[PDB]
Amino acid sequence: SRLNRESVIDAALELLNETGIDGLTTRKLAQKLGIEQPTLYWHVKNKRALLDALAVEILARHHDYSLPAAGESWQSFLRNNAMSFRRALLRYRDGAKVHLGTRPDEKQYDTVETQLRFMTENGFSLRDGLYAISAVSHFTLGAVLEQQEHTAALTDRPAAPDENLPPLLREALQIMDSDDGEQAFLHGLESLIRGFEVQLTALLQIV
Amino acid sequence: SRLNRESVIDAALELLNETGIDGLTTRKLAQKLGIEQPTLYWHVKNKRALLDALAVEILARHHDYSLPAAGESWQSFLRNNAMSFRRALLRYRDGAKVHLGTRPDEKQYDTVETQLRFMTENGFSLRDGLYAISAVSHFTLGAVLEQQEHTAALTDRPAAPDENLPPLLREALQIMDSDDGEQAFLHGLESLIRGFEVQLTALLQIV
Ligand SMILES: Cc1c2c(c(O)c3c(O)cccc13)C(=O)[C@]1(O)C(=O)C(C(N)=O)=C(O)[C@@H](N(C)C)[C@@H]1C2
Ligand SMILES: Cc1c2c(c(O)c3c(O)cccc13)C(=O)[C@]1(O)C(=O)C(C(N)=O)=C(O)[C@@H](N(C)C)[C@@H]1C2
Ligand SMILES: [Cl-]
Ligand SMILES: [Cl-]
Ligand SMILES: [Cl-]
Ligand SMILES: [Cl-]
Ligand SMILES: [Cl-]
Ligand SMILES: [Cl-]
Ligand SMILES: [Cl-]
Ligand SMILES: [Cl-]
Ligand SMILES: [Mg+2]
Ligand SMILES: [Mg+2]
Repeated sequence: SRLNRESVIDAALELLNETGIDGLTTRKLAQKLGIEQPTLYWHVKNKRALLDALAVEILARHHDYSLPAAGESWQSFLRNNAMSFRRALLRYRDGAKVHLGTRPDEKQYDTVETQLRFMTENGFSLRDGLYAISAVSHFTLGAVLEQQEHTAALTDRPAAPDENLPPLLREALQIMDSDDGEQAFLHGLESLIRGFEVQLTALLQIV
Repeated sequence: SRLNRESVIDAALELLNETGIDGLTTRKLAQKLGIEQPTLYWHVKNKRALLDALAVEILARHHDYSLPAAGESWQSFLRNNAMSFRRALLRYRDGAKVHLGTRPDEKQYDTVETQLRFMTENGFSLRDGLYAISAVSHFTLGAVLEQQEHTAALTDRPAAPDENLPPLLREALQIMDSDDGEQAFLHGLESLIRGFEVQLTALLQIV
C-alpha cells in the first residue's frame, strides 16, 4: 500500500494499537503494509525513527488543547492541556510508551515555545514553568502507562485471591478499578496545579 | 547456572540492565543462564510472570524507605518514599517500565497496608490517601521513564540542530539536561505534596 509518511504512520499506529509497542517490528510493519522489508527500510530506518514520528503524530491527531485560550489562567491551561494530553495518549495502545524520552519535534516548536512563554508571562521563571510542565507531563505519562499496562496484564494473568488481602488494600483495589484511572488522575492533577500555585504565589516568602 | 527464584531474578535483572526490557526474551535469558529453553520454561512460564517478579524484587533490593519513621509527618514520608522509589527504579535500565501496571504483591501487602493506614491516620480518607500515593507513584514513574528512555534514544540518534530552536525551548533543553532529572523531580515532588496538603487541610472549605 501507500508509503508516504502519513500512511506509514497510519499503519504503524494501527499496528501499535493491535499489538502494542512490542508489535512494532520491521517485519510486522512490512507485513501490514503489504511490502517486503527492504522496501520498508527505504522509508523507515529503524524502530526509534518510527517511534519518534508516532509520538509526534499521536499528538497531532488527538491532542486538541495544546494552547491557552484567550485570557485563560495558567491553572486552567495546565488542566485542559493535561486532560488533552492524557486523552491523546490513551487513544492508542502504548501511546504513553511511545512518547517517553522524546523531545519536542521541529513541528511542535512554536507550540511548546508558546507554552513556555505563557508560563513565564504568568510569573514563573522559565525553570519553574518548565518544572511545572514537566511534572504535569510526567504525572500524566505515569498515570496513563500504569492504566494501559494494567489492562494488558489482566489479559495475560489474573490478580491473586481477594481473601488474603489486608482491608485497606482491598478497598483501594476496588477504588482503582472503579474506573479507568480518570478520577485518580483528575484528583492528582488538581493537587499538582495547586502546589505549583503555592510555590509561585510564595515569591521569596518561606513556604 | 542455578535456577532458584533468586538466581533467575538475578539474571533477568542483569539482562534487563544490559539490554533493556526488549532484551528480556526467553531466549536471551536462557542464554544468560546457560540453559536450554525448555529448562527455563519449567521455572518461568512467560515474560509477564518474569516482569511481575522483577518489579517486586527491584523494590526489595533498592527501595529502602518504604515505611514512615516514628512520628514522621505524612509529607516527609511521601518525600522520602518517593525519593527511594525513584532511586530503586533508576537502579536498573527500564526498571520503571517493569513496574508499570503491577499491583502489590502478597510480599508487599503489609507494607502497602501500612502506607495506606498511615495516610488515613493523617486525616486522609482512604480514597484521597490512595490518590496521593498514586499521584506520587505516577509522577515518579513518568519522570524516571522519561529520563531512562531519553538516555536510550541519545545512544540511537542525535537531537536535531540547536540553531532552529526558539529561545525558551533552547533554554529549557539546557536546563533539563543540566542534570539527570533530579532537580525537576524534586521540585515537582514538593508541588505535589503541597497540593495534597492544601486539599487535606481544606476539610469541607472551598479551596
Ligand atoms: C514544553 C515541553 C513539553 C514536552 C516535552 O517533552 C518537553 C521536553 O522534553 C523538553 C522541554 C520542553 C518540553 C511535552 O512532551 C509536551 O507533552 C508537549 O510536547 C505538548 C504539546 N506538543 O502540545 C504539551 O501539551 C505539553 N504538555 C503535556 C504539558 C508538553 C510540553
Ligand atoms: C499503596 C499502593 C502502592 C503501589 C501500587 O502500585 C498500588 C496499586 O497498584 C494499587 C493500590 C495500592 C497501591 C506502588 O507501586 C508502590 O510503589 C509500592 O508498592 C511501594 C512499596 N512497595 O514500598 C511504595 O513505596 C509506594 N510508593 C512509591 C508511594 C507505592 C504504594
Ligand atoms: Cl508510496
Ligand atoms: Cl505524507
Ligand atoms: Cl481561566
Ligand atoms: Cl496564580
Ligand atoms: Cl537450580
Ligand atoms: Cl530463591
Ligand atoms: Cl517529619
Ligand atoms: Cl497536614
Ligand atoms: Mg515529551
Ligand atoms: Mg505500583
